[PDB]
Amino acid sequence: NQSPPRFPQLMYSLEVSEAMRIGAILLNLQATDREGDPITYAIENGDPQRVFNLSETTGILSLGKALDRESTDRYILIVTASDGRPDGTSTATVNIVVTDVNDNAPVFDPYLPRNLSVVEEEANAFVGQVRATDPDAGINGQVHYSLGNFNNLFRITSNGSIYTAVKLNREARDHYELVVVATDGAVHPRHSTLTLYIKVLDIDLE
Ligand SMILES: [Ca+2]
Ligand SMILES: [Ca+2]
Ligand SMILES: [K+]
Repeated sequence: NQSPPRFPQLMYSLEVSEAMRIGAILLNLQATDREGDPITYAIENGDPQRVFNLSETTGILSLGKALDRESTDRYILIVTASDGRPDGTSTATVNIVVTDVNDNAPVFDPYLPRNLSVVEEEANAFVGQVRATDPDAGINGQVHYSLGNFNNLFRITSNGSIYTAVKLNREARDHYELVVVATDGAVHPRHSTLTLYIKVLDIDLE
């Protein structure tokens, strides 16, 4: 009497870049009915924000809306092809994985202190620590710290910790508006900057 239409594979897998263009063709999951019927394809579940379009007649699966892997990096679509009959409808499952692009700069924790203090006449003295984070993946969110001024006076480490490079002298200067630069280790790198306000104190004798 009846066989339902059969998808080639009963489970698909697929990478898509988050930068992929709207309208781009992602997968061809057309089935065939052995008694030549017309077939109707629909995404039953797995795509609540309607990111993907699955042609009702063709079978083609394209991208409908823009992706972002910082919001969603994975989808599990439940697709169906049906012929019309009471139970002439079959189910496959597409498994989609979104891959990274470096579309995000480091961002400094706004809650850590900016106003810092270090004693004078002391070198390799701990001034304080900053931190910045990047939501991108792998090297695209590895953050490298550097100083944008006073490089002869202060050094900064990979863990964000800042030190005096040399004995400072309050009488020479007591405030420093230091600048820190967080940069991601991506091939096409992005960065941001934070100004600190460092104050010099003195040992109390002379
Ligand atoms: Ca980044
Ligand atoms: Ca990204
Ligand atoms: K993104």
